[PDB]
Amino acid sequence: VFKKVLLTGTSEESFTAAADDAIDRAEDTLDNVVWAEVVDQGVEIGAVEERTYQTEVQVAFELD
Amino acid sequence: VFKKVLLTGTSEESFTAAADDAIDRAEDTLDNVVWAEVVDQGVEIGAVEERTYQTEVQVAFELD
Amino acid sequence: VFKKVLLTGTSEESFTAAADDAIDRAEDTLDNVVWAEVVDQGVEIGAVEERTYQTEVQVAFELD
Amino acid sequence: VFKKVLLTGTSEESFTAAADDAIDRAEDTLDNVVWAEVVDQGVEIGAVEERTYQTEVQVAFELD
Amino acid sequence: VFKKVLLTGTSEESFTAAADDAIDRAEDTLDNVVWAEVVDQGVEIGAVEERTYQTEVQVAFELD
Amino acid sequence: VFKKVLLTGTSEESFTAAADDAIDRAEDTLDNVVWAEVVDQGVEIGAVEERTYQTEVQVAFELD
Amino acid sequence: VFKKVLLTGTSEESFTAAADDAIDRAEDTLDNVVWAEVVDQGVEIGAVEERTYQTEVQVAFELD
Amino acid sequence: VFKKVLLTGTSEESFTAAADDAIDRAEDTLDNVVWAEVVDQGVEIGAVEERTYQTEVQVAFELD
Amino acid sequence: VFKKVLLTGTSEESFTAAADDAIDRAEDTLDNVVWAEVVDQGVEIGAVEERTYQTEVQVAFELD
Amino acid sequence: VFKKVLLTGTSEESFTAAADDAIDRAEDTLDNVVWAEVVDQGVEIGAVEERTYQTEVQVAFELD
Amino acid sequence: VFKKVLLTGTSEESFTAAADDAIDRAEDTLDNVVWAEVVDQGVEIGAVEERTYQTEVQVAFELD
Amino acid sequence: VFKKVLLTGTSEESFTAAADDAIDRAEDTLDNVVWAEVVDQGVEIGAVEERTYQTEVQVAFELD
Ligand SMILES: Cc1cc2nc3c(=O)[nH]c(=O)nc-3n(C[C@H](O)[C@H](O)[C@H](O)CO)c2cc1C
Ligand SMILES: Cc1cc2nc3c(=O)[nH]c(=O)nc-3n(C[C@H](O)[C@H](O)[C@H](O)CO)c2cc1C
Ligand SMILES: Cc1cc2nc3c(=O)[nH]c(=O)nc-3n(C[C@H](O)[C@H](O)[C@H](O)CO)c2cc1C
Ligand SMILES: Cc1cc2nc3c(=O)[nH]c(=O)nc-3n(C[C@H](O)[C@H](O)[C@H](O)CO)c2cc1C
Ligand SMILES: Cc1cc2nc3c(=O)[nH]c(=O)nc-3n(C[C@H](O)[C@H](O)[C@H](O)CO)c2cc1C
Ligand SMILES: Cc1cc2nc3c(=O)[nH]c(=O)nc-3n(C[C@H](O)[C@H](O)[C@H](O)CO)c2cc1C
Ligand SMILES: Cc1cc2nc3c(=O)[nH]c(=O)nc-3n(C[C@H](O)[C@H](O)[C@H](O)CO)c2cc1C
Ligand SMILES: Cc1cc2nc3c(=O)[nH]c(=O)nc-3n(C[C@H](O)[C@H](O)[C@H](O)CO)c2cc1C
Ligand SMILES: Cc1cc2nc3c(=O)[nH]c(=O)nc-3n(C[C@H](O)[C@H](O)[C@H](O)CO)c2cc1C
Ligand SMILES: Cc1cc2nc3c(=O)[nH]c(=O)nc-3n(C[C@H](O)[C@H](O)[C@H](O)CO)c2cc1C
Ligand SMILES: Cc1cc2nc3c(=O)[nH]c(=O)nc-3n(C[C@H](O)[C@H](O)[C@H](O)CO)c2cc1C
Ligand SMILES: Cc1cc2nc3c(=O)[nH]c(=O)nc-3n(C[C@H](O)[C@H](O)[C@H](O)CO)c2cc1C
Ligand SMILES: [Cl-]
Ligand SMILES: [Cl-]
Ligand SMILES: [Cl-]
Ligand SMILES: [Cl-]
Ligand SMILES: [Mg+2]
Ligand SMILES: [Mg+2]
Ligand SMILES: [Mg+2]
Ligand SMILES: [Mg+2]
Ligand SMILES: [Mg+2]
Ligand SMILES: [Mg+2]
Ligand SMILES: [Mg+2]
Ligand SMILES: [Mg+2]
Ligand SMILES: [Mg+2]
Ligand SMILES: [Mg+2]
Ligand SMILES: [Mg+2]
Ligand SMILES: [Mg+2]
Ligand SMILES: [Mg+2]
Ligand SMILES: [Mg+2]
Ligand SMILES: [Mg+2]
Ligand SMILES: [Mg+2]
Ligand SMILES: [Mg+2]
Ligand SMILES: [Mg+2]
Ligand SMILES: [Mg+2]
Ligand SMILES: [Mg+2]
Ligand SMILES: [Mg+2]
Ligand SMILES: [Mg+2]
Ligand SMILES: [Mg+2]
Ligand SMILES: [Mg+2]
Ligand code: NA
Ligand code: NA
Ligand code: NA
Ligand code: NA
Repeated sequence: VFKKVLLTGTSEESFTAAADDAIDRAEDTLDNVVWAEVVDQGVEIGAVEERTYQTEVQVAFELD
Repeated sequence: VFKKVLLTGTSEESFTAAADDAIDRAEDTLDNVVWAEVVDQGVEIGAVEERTYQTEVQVAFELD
Repeated sequence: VFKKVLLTGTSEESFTAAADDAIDRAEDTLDNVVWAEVVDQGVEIGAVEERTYQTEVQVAFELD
Repeated sequence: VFKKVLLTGTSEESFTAAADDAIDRAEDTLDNVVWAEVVDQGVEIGAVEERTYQTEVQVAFELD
Repeated sequence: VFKKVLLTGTSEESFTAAADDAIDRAEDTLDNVVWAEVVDQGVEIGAVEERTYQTEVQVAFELD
Repeated sequence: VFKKVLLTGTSEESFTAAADDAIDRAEDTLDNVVWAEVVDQGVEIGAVEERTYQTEVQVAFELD
Repeated sequence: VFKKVLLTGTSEESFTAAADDAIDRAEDTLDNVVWAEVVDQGVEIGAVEERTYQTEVQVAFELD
Repeated sequence: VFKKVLLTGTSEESFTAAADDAIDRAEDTLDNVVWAEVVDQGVEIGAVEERTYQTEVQVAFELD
Repeated sequence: VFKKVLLTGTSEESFTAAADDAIDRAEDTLDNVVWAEVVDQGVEIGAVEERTYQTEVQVAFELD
Repeated sequence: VFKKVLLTGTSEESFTAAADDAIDRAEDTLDNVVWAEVVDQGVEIGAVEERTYQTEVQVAFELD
Repeated sequence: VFKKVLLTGTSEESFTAAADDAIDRAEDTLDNVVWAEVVDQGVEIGAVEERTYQTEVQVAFELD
Repeated sequence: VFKKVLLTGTSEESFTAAADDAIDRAEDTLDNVVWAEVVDQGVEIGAVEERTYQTEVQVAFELD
């Protein structure tokens, strides 16, 4: 059985790096992280000093 | 990093109050609840005494 | 077996009341109305005296 | 010909009132506003004192 | 309030049995599992000895 | 001209058998049933003794 | 209250004429037909002598 | 950079002519109109003397 | 078994004729073309002398 | 690089067996078939002696 | 009230840089640009010397 | 007439480079490659030494 958690990563550099940010967090806390699916991308502009790229991913991990 | 939990709130009054019901529950258990996105709405009719409005939300919270 | 009918309710007050308007009509004519799923919402503005909220629902009823 | 503008209204009270907030703004600036279609709903939680309901609408107006 | 978890069940027999595999896991760990909604189906072919059917479900459970 | 009715079939055995349950009902009441399209699948768990698979279909029939 | 019926019209000439074919049928049988929304288009090729254009519409009519 | 405007064209003749009606309007007011994408089609029936076909398009134009 | 190919037909006349253009091409090269499903429509404007209607279809053909 | 082909399998028994029918065909003709994603399911009723279940899959295979 | 404009940015380098190109244009002409949502990505290949990445964004700005 | 092939490119560097990987393959084998549309993005994590970014594209090429 796989389970997915819905995470939004952020980066001041790129959408790829924002996806990595989410996956990094998942790997900090979860065992057996196997894949991620991108479900949304966006950019935070008018509440931050530097534009912040965001990539939202379903991160899948194998249970047990 | 943000994480989302997929919650269905209920209310005998309105779709807005049903969204609040879910958000209330998220705030009981989670720190740093930041926003919610409505993903579905519905009404339970033939198993309840009063119609029950339901609003399903992705509730986003900031990790750490 | 459940069957759904696709109804648009209207209200001069709210999207919740517009959903109720559709469900009310379904219950006038159908037995065993069990639930409704919201599939669209809108507002009629420039053909009415008062703005009219509309909520379109699939209203499910149990056959037999 | 109709044209649509994509507006997000806000309210501290309800999703209906948030839709009205967008439509109100459209009517301030545009002639011949005819209808609105709801395309998203959400709630701002962790940057505001009171939860703020948001309803995003395509607001249609007749050209000429 | 209902909460949903996004689980992918697997089976070497059928899509139905794969849905059951996910639901079985949810019932092992959660109280008050009430329904599941199928959100994706697929088949693993070229990393397994036998084709493996997969059914991804949102499994809903009642909180409290 | 074809018309479609939106039916949810149920089965304690499989998603295929649940689709058949809906189609069976359509054929009881309608002439010239020609095809069905699956539009949703789900499982009822916590209100039934045995898990109940559900398959929702648009069932198309030829008018006249 | 509006209700919609899901009809597929056909024509050997065009997608517009196929939409009209469905609407024509709705007007034969229903009072107060108000609008139609196109939801699918297709072409039947290898079971007919002439290609047959099909347009599927939700046809809305006002109840009462 | 391209920008899109969301326009609904109308015609008493066809969906193609309705798309042209929107594009015609865009070309009256905008420079560098490059393409259009159809996003919806419909038919106005019970407020007009003749059925009116509607085609909604995103009309893209090049900025600068 | 059916297979589909994803083709975009073009026409200076209509969306119907653009669908036919794709189907014509499929029939030139494939045996047992059975149906087509429209998946997108658009108009090329600012790289052509005459507006060019486009209809993208999945064209289904029976294998063997 | 992976490539996908869009195949509809058929079976007089089940949606699972219909998916297998498509995958079987892909494996007859292609090397390195790795997975399939279900994209549609349906049932042929009024042109066949026995109901025929259909499962449409994107079948992915590794190039080279 | 927020309003969104639908812009396609381009870059010969990356999808991130293409999103920035659109946002840059929005900030040239609009006050109070707050966020962007990615709605499509693509690549222009056979009309340009170098591949051109494109990212289409809804760019949101606060009115007043 | 344009035809599209559905390709998934991979890269250990970025989603942009993964799109290029698919397009590169298309250009190796096909004449008149004109554009690509991104339809999915993902990351392979727990079967590879380095995370592998994937971008799935419909790659369009002009026939004849
Ligand atoms: C992808 C994305 C979507 C957003 N959507 C909204 C929104 O719908 N409403 C909102 O108030 N702020 C939204 N924001 C945040 C906004 O830019 C700003 O930080 C808030 O307005 C602060 O209250 C969004 C930010 C991002 C990156
Ligand atoms: C939005 C919504 C969707 C529902 N969908 C289903 C369904 O697909 N099948 C079902 O058995 N009950 C469904 N129900 C519950 C139904 O109204 C009733 O309580 C059940 O039939 C009890 O078994 C739904 C209820 C709501 C509020
Ligand atoms: C949600 C909604 C969508 C509508 N869409 C359309 C449309 O696409 N075309 C149209 O002519 N009128 C539309 N109308 C009706 C419009 O406001 C007006 O009453 C008509 O233009 C009368 O011919 C719509 C009304 C609502 C509430
Ligand atoms: C519907 C909605 C969606 C939002 N989405 C995002 C988002 O994707 N990323 C984000 O940083 N903030 C988002 N926000 C704003 C968030 O709540 C907070 O104000 C920001 O994090 C401030 O930077 C959203 C707010 C709303 C109401
Ligand atoms: C429904 C489904 C979707 C899949 N999608 C992908 C994918 O997008 N990329 C991938 O590398 N592997 C995918 N795989 C796994 C693939 O079959 C194989 O196990 C991997 O390529 C191993 O690295 C998928 C498997 C299934 C069952
Ligand atoms: C596919 C499916 C979806 C359902 N969705 C809901 C729902 O959204 N809300 C709800 O109260 N019950 C729902 N139910 C019914 C639920 O399992 C239980 O019978 C009800 O909670 C009884 O009130 C659903 C059942 C099925 C099979
Ligand atoms: C838009 C459209 C979709 C169709 N889809 C299917 C299908 O999924 N399976 C099928 O057997 N026939 C389908 N047909 C019918 C097909 O062309 C042929 O008449 C049947 O194969 C006869 O059994 C479709 C026809 C049209 C016009
Ligand atoms: C595509 C389309 C969609 C429409 N949707 C609606 C609607 O949702 N509600 C409505 O009141 N009128 C709608 N109308 C207008 C309707 O036919 C009639 O003109 C209005 O009811 C006048 O108030 C629509 C018209 C078209 C062409
Ligand atoms: C339906 C449709 C969609 C198009 N989308 C794009 C696009 O996203 N980007 C683009 O550069 N050109 C696009 N074009 C082509 C555009 O009109 C023009 O020919 C190109 O800009 C040439 O580089 C599109 C054309 C059509 C018909
Ligand atoms: C999933 C599915 C979808 C279909 N859709 C259509 C359709 O849209 N139009 C049609 O004429 N036949 C359709 N058919 C075929 C239909 O049942 C019958 O064989 C044809 O009407 C023969 O011309 C479909 C069959 C299946 C299995
Ligand atoms: C994302 C994207 C989508 C496009 N879609 C189309 C299309 O549907 N039809 C078309 O003629 N050109 C399209 N083009 C443009 C195409 O590559 C080429 O420039 C045109 O064919 C010039 O007429 C597209 C370009 C891009 C980047
Ligand atoms: C975007 C993406 C989606 C995937 N989906 C699945 C899946 O649904 N099931 C699966 O078994 N593996 C999937 N995989 C592959 C998975 O990470 C691992 O390689 C396989 O589990 C090997 O059997 C996917 C990989 C990617 C990159
Ligand atoms: Cl989710
Ligand atoms: Cl329907
Ligand atoms: Cl495809
Ligand atoms: Cl838009
Ligand atoms: Mg930096
Ligand atoms: Mg988002
Ligand atoms: Mg009360
Ligand atoms: Mg739901
Ligand atoms: Mg009042
Ligand atoms: Mg509507
Ligand atoms: Mg207040
Ligand atoms: Mg939104
Ligand atoms: Mg076995
Ligand atoms: Mg999946
Ligand atoms: Mg049994
Ligand atoms: Mg359902
Ligand atoms: Mg003729
Ligand atoms: Mg169809
Ligand atoms: Mg005329
Ligand atoms: Mg519309
Ligand atoms: Mg001509
Ligand atoms: Mg397209
Ligand atoms: Mg048999
Ligand atoms: Mg299909
Ligand atoms: Mg360069
Ligand atoms: Mg695009
Ligand atoms: Mg490297
Ligand atoms: Mg994918
Ligand atoms: Na989730
Ligand atoms: Na219906
Ligand atoms: Na817009
Ligand atoms: Na394809």
